[PDB]
Amino acid sequence: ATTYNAVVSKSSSDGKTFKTIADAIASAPAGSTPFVILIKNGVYNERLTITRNNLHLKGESRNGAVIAAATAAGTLKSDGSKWGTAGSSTITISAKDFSAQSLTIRNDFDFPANQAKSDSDSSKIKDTQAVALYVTKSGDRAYFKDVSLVGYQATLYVSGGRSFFSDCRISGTVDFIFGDGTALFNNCDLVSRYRADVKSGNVSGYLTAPSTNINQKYGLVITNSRVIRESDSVPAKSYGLGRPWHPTTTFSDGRYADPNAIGQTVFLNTSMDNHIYGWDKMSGKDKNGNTIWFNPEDSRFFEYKSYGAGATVSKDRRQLTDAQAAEYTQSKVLGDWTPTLP
Ligand SMILES: COC(=O)[C@H]1O[C@H](O[C@@H]2[C@H](O)[C@@H](O)[C@H](O[C@@H]3[C@H](O)[C@@H](O)[C@@H](O[C@@H]4[C@H](O)[C@@H](O)[C@@H](O[C@@H]5[C@H](O)[C@@H](O)[C@@H](O[C@@H]6[C@H](O)[C@@H](O)[C@@H](O)O[C@@H]6C(=O)OC)O[C@@H]5C(=O)O)O[C@@H]4C(=O)O)O[C@@H]3C(=O)O)O[C@@H]2C(=O)O)[C@H](O)[C@@H](O)[C@H]1O
Repeated sequence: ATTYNAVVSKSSSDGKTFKTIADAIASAPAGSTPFVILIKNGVYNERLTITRNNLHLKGESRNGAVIAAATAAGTLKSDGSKWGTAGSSTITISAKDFSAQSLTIRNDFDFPANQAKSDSDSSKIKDTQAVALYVTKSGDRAYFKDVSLVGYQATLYVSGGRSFFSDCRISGTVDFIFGDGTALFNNCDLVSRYRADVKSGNVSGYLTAPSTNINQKYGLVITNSRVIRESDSVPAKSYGLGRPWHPTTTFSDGRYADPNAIGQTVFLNTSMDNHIYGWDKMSGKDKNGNTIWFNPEDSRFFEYKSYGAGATVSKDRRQLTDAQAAEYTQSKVLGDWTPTLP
């Protein structure tokens, strides 16, 4: 028995429906009773911020129900200020017990077109992060099933509590799954995209950039998934599995890269094509303003039973034991939360 509180559609011949997703979400009564919105096929050019608990979106199909907007971190607002990375997100989840099912969420910032612009072009953006989906510090228990997330740099920003991604597609280039959240991915395709602007022999991107606090048990956990190249033009050994993001953070003694953001990315039973070379380092600014490098060997970067041509076992790619792997079950990673759909 499944019923919808609101329906969104492009058609006026459809009937008693909302024309925008934002209107349907806003129509929800104040409170925390479940509110479920059906979104009929179409491309909805909208930016959304979810602040109501227990809100659920269901698209007609992943292929055909699309929420999309184009915003880069370096895109300017009316007051002349930049949106910033967090501010660039197409969808922002700042509530508990959110779910989205059978829909695509895109940031349509045309990264390749931007990079192709002449260096003297004033419209060429340097701050090229363009987030599709952002789960904030206020988000916990966010569930995404049969969802496609589209972007280049910084596609998925997972902060705050626990999120679960199931039967998913996520595409991107540089740090396309990043943040300090507990984010579990099961049976998703992680799609590394072609970079026309990267020279032969240089790195095209990094799947993950975790900023997991050292005291937090789980960061980014990827299980039973596929790490795939977008095309045969994506070179061998062009993508890192992860690099350690130590976010610029305001402390009592200044603003600098967080020393305690010692990120975790763990891959279990995941296929990898040969575009994967292994893990990588990442730079930030220290308390004195100097460049500081954070190394993968000092980070919580692990694999368990990877397979496919990108799945090499060396001293630079630490492996879990069977006993250690058992600590990364859904039950342990998500704790007392069982992700459920309405
Ligand atoms: C607690 O107090 C309150 O109650 C306040 O609440 C409100 O505030 C909001 C918000 O809720 C709050 O969290 C926040 O704060 C600051 C900051 O203002 C904000 O800009 C944001 O920053 C993120 C990130 O945390 C930063 O580290 C930094 O990250 C950059 C870069 O943007 C990011 O993409 C990445 O880039 C790497 C690499 O470094 C780069 O070279 C390139 O290669 O790309 C890489 C990549 O793509 O990786 C993903 O890392 C960079 C870095 O410097 O490390 O900027 C980010 C951004 O711009 O979004 O979050 C900060 C935080 O620490 O929380 O403040 C806001 C606000 O005030 O607007 C109320 O509004 C307020 O009044 C209070 O009441």
